Amino acid sequence: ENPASKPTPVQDVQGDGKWMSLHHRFVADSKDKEPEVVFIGDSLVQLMHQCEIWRELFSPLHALNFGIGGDSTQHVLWRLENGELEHIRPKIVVVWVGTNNHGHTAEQVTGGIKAIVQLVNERQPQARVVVLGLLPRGQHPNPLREKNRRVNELVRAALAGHPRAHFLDADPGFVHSDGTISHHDMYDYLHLSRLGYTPVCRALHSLLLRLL
Amino acid sequence: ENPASKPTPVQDVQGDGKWMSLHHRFVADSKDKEPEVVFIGDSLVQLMHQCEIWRELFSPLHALNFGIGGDSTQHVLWRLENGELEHIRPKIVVVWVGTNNHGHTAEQVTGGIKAIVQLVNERQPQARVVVLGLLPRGQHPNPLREKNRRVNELVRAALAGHPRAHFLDADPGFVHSDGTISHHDMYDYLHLSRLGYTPVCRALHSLLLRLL
Repeated sequence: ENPASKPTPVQDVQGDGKWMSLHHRFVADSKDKEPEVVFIGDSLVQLMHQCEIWRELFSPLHALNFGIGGDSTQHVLWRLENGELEHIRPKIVVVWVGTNNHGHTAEQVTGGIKAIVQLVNERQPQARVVVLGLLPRGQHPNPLREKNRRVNELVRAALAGHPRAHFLDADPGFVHSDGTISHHDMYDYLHLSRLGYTPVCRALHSLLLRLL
Repeated sequence: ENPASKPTPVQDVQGDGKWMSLHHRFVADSKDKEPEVVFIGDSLVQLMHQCEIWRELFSPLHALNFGIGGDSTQHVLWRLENGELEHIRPKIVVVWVGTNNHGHTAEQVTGGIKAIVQLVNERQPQARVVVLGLLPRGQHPNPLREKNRRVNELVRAALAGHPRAHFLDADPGFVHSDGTISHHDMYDYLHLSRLGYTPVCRALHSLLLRLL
């Protein structure tokens, strides 16, 4: 099987159960709330809630944020199949995941993203799906930049025929002309600072407002 | 050997070199700046820069923040031995690390923390050292809470005889009476929200101001 599309939870190898606690909180959120937009993905989604304001942009759209740091595509797929899409009927589901899929080829990661879009199209067929491109990472040129670019080319080609599936390249140009990423935009060359989040969130908010 | 006290870098198994890029940025920071306080540890240190304001409290003390998400004690020890203490002469070094030392016993983690204090006492003998207790984690009672408590008891006993070594329990009581941690304080039951950071930062700032 493609490991990126075989749904599985993140196994607890530490002992505090925190990943399942997070998923269960999100299942209870979907049980108790009626969002128009649900966001799901990895830390780039999760820390937007905190580390961008979120409140200025996305709160007024009636949104839930199911980002979890460290998730790969198959973990997001499992969470969507195991309660986080129940009891709700969102207009838009925003997906941002794949940069953590270490050991999967770009084609495998793309298959994971396609499986997520297909699951959302089955369980929540009224919703449009937005998929964000994977951002560049690392301070200098490196294989994960090339991998993430290739995922983005394959995902964009896969969604091009798909009316209510929308690919969004939210990258304002974080890789400069000298090949570097600034720590002012990504403090550890992966995770966005508040400054890094501003252009990303504005691009995503403009698209969401269009679609809504 | 105790693996917690054997200095080693975090090996890059992903391919973007981001951990070494972070360490090299901190080495360049120590080369170019003259801090009075340097903070080093794991994400609980790192995200205080962002996710608490930091600017209100710690910026005026002339501080560098060398936190890196995911580091264990042996990684902080290696970074301190491999350039992050050069060219500087701080008054205080703040250490907060050990919650990520999975697979090490509490006694081993305590040995890692003692090795960090000893290295700082050799390389920067004028500095006082502040060690923060490891915080509770997980939504409900679990073995890592007990482990972290035991580390804190052993570290506090180790530092008690040590004039300019200071143990700080910065926990305002995150574990409630029903055994839970709220996601309002730790959004993923490990990492602090802005709200979680407030009491921690105030306790640490009060001690730093005393000592300074």
